[PDB]
Amino acid sequence: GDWSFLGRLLENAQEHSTVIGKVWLTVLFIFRILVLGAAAEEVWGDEQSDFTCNTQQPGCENVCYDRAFPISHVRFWVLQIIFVSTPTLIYLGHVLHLVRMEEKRKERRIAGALLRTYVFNIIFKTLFEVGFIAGQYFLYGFQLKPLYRCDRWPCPNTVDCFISRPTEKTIFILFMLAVACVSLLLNVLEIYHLGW
Amino acid sequence: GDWSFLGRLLENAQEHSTVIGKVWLTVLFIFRILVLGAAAEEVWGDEQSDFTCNTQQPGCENVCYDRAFPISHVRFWVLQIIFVSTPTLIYLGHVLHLVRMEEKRKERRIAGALLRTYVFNIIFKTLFEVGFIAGQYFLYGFQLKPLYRCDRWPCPNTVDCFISRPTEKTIFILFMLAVACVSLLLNVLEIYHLGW
Amino acid sequence: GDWSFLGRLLENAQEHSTVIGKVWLTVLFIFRILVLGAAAEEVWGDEQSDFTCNTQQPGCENVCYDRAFPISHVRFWVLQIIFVSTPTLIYLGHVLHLVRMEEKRKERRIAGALLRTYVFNIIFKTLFEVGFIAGQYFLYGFQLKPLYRCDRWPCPNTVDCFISRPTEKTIFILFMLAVACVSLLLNVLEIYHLGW
Amino acid sequence: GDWSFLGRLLENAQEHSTVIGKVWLTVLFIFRILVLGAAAEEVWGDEQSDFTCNTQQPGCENVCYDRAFPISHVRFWVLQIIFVSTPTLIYLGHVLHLVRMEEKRKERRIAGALLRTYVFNIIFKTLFEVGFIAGQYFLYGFQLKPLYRCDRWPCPNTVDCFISRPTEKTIFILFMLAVACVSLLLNVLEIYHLGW
Amino acid sequence: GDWSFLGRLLENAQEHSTVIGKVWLTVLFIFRILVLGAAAEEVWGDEQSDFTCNTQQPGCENVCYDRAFPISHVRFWVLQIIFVSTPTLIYLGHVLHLVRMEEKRKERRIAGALLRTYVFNIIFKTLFEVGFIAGQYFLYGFQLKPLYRCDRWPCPNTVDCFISRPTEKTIFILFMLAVACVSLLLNVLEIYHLGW
Amino acid sequence: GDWSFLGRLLENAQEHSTVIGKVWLTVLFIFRILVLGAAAEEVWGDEQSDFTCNTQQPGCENVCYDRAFPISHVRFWVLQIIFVSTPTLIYLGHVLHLVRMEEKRKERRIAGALLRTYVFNIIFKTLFEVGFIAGQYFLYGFQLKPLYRCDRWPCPNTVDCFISRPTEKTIFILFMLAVACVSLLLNVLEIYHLGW
Repeated sequence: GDWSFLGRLLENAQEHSTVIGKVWLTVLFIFRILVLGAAAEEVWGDEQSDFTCNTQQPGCENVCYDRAFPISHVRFWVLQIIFVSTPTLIYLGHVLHLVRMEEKRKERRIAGALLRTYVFNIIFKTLFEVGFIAGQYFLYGFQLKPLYRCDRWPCPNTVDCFISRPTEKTIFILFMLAVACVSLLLNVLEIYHLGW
Repeated sequence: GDWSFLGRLLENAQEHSTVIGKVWLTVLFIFRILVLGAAAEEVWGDEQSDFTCNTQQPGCENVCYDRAFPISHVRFWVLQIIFVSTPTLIYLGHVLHLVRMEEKRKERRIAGALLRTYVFNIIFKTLFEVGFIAGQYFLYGFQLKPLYRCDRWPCPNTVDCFISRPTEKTIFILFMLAVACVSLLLNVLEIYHLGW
Repeated sequence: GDWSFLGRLLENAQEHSTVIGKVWLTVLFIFRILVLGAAAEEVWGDEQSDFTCNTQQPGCENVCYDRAFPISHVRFWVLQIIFVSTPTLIYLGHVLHLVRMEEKRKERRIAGALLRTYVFNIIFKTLFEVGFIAGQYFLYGFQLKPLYRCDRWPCPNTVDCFISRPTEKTIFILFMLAVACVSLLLNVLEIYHLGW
Repeated sequence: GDWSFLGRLLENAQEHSTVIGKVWLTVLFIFRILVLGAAAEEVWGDEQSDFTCNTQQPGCENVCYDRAFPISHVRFWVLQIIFVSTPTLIYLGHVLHLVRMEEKRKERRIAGALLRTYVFNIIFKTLFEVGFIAGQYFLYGFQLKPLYRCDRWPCPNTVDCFISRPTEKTIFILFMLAVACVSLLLNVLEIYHLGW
Repeated sequence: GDWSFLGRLLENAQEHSTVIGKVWLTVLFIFRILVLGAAAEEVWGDEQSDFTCNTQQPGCENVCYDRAFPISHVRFWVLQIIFVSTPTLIYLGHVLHLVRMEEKRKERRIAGALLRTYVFNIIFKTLFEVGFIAGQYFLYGFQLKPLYRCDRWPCPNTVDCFISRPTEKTIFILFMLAVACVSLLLNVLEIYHLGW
Repeated sequence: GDWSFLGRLLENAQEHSTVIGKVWLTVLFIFRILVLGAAAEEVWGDEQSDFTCNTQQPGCENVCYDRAFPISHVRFWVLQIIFVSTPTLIYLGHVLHLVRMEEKRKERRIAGALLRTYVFNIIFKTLFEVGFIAGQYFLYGFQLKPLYRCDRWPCPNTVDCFISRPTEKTIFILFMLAVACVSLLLNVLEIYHLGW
């Protein structure tokens, strides 16, 4: 995963953002992207190769892994990172557009319409963070149990399947939840600093 | 996959493009290339190694995987990215050619022929996006089912084969479809902003 | 693991830090991050693939590895690196904030509030280093024995499981402990140089 | 595969090349190098690991894969890329040599000998492209069939072996052929634009 | 293994070092780091996966590999590189400290204390090189034999285990020994050039 | 394998080298380093994993691979590249030393001693290229046969072992031989251009 281009754009957003916004971006880079690439990806590397079911039925392990893990937590976190970054890019684009328009007018910061877009950016960021949190909760909860009981065809009756690294995965699930909640708190602080 | 050179050329196109065009390029970088490299490639990594068939026939799994997946979705998306980028490079080359010709004439933006080429770029982009969408539909549909029934020689009679990660793959198929459709909408908006 | 962004921010902190602080950062880069990426990650690469249990029970090896290693040492060290870096980033952010405020005031180092934040940075760094050391001790100790005895369900009775590379892992555990203790000594020297 | 150095030299050639030459280089970068690294290498990754023969004879699969695939298509394409790039480097070296000689003479573009070398570059490029095309044809054709029949010792009698991903490989074979033919057309256009 | 940061610091040391010191650094980069990353790491890649023991005893191969190879040669060489680099960083830090102090004094090379630190750097470098050489000798010798006889529990009686690539590993062991001895000679030449 | 640092130093040598020397360096970068990293490394990737022997004897495959391949061709080529580069670095160091001495004298190209060192560089380059060629010949010849007959203990009597990819490996052996011989011819041309 090469996050270079998103990083380069979000550092530009850092130049035009509030101090709390700069904190939020630093959290995104260090506590989400960096952890994901240095720690979590490895943890989940053997998610299917080390997933085992007590059965001689061909195809059962495939369908049972798929049912247990419709989307890997790491993929979900990648999507979450991209969506919570997107409004920042929208605001930065509006910034660059107004700067280029100003340069043109000359040939021939946060107030006004730019402040309205900034605050909308903070709102959409908040809603997307909340949505991904709640989706993670309703899909997986905040804990991975070692045992998964599977009755999906072709599996005969109910089969016992065993997860790879349930405890380490639970640790990182809770870590990422905490980081997301810190991000929400930062957004709320941005909207209370702007309000005040 | 190293997209550095294409990125460097498309950022140049960003300098000479319309605001909606800049949005389109940002979508290309963040929602297609970045997702492909950070999420999808991994999902499809074990497409054949985890593909299983209920048979003792040597060679059956090979032919059945090949019939089920004549071209992996990720390869198709790579090709799609390159073709929908190509017209942008054509327009940028015409731009650079006219700039160098202007420098020469001095030694010894979007209107005129450059606007005609820009609009042709938007047209070919649209047609290629549509073509890849329709091709994906007629080849795979927009869903991967866990079970694939295969009767290709040497397989005896009909054999049951099981896909790796059908649900995660379906999620990303639909995600990439949505991103492609957003790109089409952006192209249409470019041609309506230029028209108006 | 791409530590580029954290490195780029901590080199900025190096520009605004004390000489002992510069030593601390150099230790972080060379004796923790570099070792982790060049040596330790490889050592732990086959932590589960080479973990073996004397049993025919499906799922036992999974649960036994998970119980023996709730979180891999390398993941723990990654987290430790990030948390002991975080206060440095806080102090650097306060620095940049005051510099930007000074530039603004002009339009329209370690003393004062900046020295208070610096010393708080050294305090939190110390507490986090100590906390990770003590956590490592209470979780794993400072030695990995080849034999792990496991009675976790589904394992029948008690099962003998064997670790991958116990001795090399012990060497690197003790190396990382020594590096952490050197870091603590450096922090103490920072607070005694500032006191004097 | 790190193509950085060749890229850096060919972009210099881009600075001193004709517009059609610039198109040719862009095709080389985007439709050959980028595809090879982002798509094809992966397709061929399991060329031998997923190659299967219906036999209990030790060593047969090795010799049969070797006979079927004396050189992998991807290696052949790497060589082709390097050889069709080489004349460009020769011309660029002559350019730099004349520029340095001019600087020396001062201390103490395409006409003349430089145009003769340019046209020889286009000729050798054409001949090498044609040679690699014809070699690919006589070695493999333009299609990979799933079944390979092998009678090489130690294989007893004739053995049935099955290819990995024959259809995807055929798609990329034909794609690379088309790209090579487009390159030939571009060379011919360079020599007709220079002639006219 | 990403040696970028250590390289960047040691090139700074190159700017402030003696000609023989520059030779030493070049040897470090080309004959130790580059070889380690381009050749040796691969040789040792399958050190445990290809290590085989003639036994049906679960866990024996694990304990026997661990006893034969308490620390892989490549990890040892990484540590050696870092420790023999460390004094160079100390000297460079003293250099930068004196330069910054000089700039401060202005606001408000090798002689003196800087020469004393340089010579201490050469001394510690020598002692660390010697220590790693002697440690390698007492741990492994300068040759890896194909056969390792193991009686460690759970192995029943004495078991015959076979090493991966003993001869290639011996070649690289002797190569790295020779490079270390060349480094020692260079240090001795530095101290004799400084003495004279 | 990261050749960045050697490349950066050899491009400096390119700035101070003869035109034929520049050709030699370009050959080194494009036809040796680039091929090695983009093509050959992959070919040899499964050298031991796909090496098979017709035996039930534990340890025989290990010893037989080791006897057949005491050092992999790719490792040998890496060493060859480094040694044939080394004299270039020596000459470049002498160049930089004289330039720094000139700057010092001012404070307080190829003729003279610099030409003597240049010609010695060409001589050592030639001798090392010849030595590696002859060593490759006496060790492996210029062809890898599929069958290797092995009688090394523990193998009972004589065992038949089969090589991975003998034909592709032979192709690349002959390619690298041809490239080395071209390099020798270039050296001879350097010494005849200097002589004349």
